[PDB]
Amino acid sequence: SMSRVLQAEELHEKALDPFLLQAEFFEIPMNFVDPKEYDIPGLVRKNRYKTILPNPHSRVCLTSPDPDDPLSSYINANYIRGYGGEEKVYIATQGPIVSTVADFWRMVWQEHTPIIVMITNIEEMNEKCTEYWPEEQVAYDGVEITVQKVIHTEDYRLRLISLKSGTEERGLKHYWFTSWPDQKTPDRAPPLLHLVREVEEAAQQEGPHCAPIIVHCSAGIGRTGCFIATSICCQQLRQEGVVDILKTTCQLRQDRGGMIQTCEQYQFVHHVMSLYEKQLSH
Repeated sequence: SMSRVLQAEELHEKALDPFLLQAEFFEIPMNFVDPKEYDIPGLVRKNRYKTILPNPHSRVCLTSPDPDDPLSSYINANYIRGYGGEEKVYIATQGPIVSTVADFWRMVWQEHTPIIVMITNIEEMNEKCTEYWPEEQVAYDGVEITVQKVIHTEDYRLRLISLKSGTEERGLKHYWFTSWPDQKTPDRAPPLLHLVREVEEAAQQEGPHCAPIIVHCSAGIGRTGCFIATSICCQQLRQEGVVDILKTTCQLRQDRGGMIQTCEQYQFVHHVMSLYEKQLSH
């Protein structure tokens, strides 16, 4: 872990120095997995991008439908540590593809996941995230998924969902964020900060030892890493009076290679934290 602790003043200027940001950012190792770490015929069919693989130490393993088949148990997903190193606060995962939608819902059920955060624009529902929820009701390898209600806000749609399986019913909140920016300029920061704050409140409503929150768009690393890094640093700012975006990004990369994929994404986290520091100081 590298570290660069930013106090208010330094955070605002840092966010506005793209030359220093890219210097810092491209020193951080990607920690991508060697594909020759998964010798598994057909694995590529389960992967949206053939060279974005889950690091093995942190990867989510499915215990269905056949735990004894290494392909049946594979999903492109990693457990992600939260603020302060807490284990399994999030799962970062690719947007499901046609052949992994049942696997995704299998992981939701197996992990008791209470919240999903989807950061894929309405425009990008082609080959970036396969619609994986129903209009009302659907079922996958044992799990009845029902959309009970759709709450529209300015920058996300929240689906309240029930999952029936045998005699168990569970709730699920699906946050579909709709305001991911093309240009990562500061005027695009407030909706992301809003989404982070709403999800944290939802997560705390689950009580002690919240099960993992699933976050995704397409590859499970870039926008996903921004959202988790921003969540982590918001806690850090509230708790410590500083942010350490570099150390947080390093933590994330240890959990899953490529987390926060582009320098524009890295600067955007800085804009968002700069905005929040300002909000807190007034």
